[PDB]
Amino acid sequence: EIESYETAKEFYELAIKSEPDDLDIRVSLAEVYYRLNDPETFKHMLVDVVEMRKHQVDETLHRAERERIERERRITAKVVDKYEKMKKFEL
Repeated sequence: EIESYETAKEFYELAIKSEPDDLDIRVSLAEVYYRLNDPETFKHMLVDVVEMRKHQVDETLHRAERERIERERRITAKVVDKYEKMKKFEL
């Protein structure tokens, strides 16, 4: 979230080194590799994520407004922020 993508990669890899079982961690390194512009390791991670996701789906088959408003409000703040960034990018 801070865009300190090197430090993001460092702790996501430490998370895999400690618990390699969660695909949200795997997907997160894939997104960080995409942001770091590393398409070869990104493609390998995507293939592993997709095959293990197929395995999770197969295994699982064989085996609020008060909060929602703040999600929406955050999105509206992000829209306004990026629109004023666009107003600067136009110049």
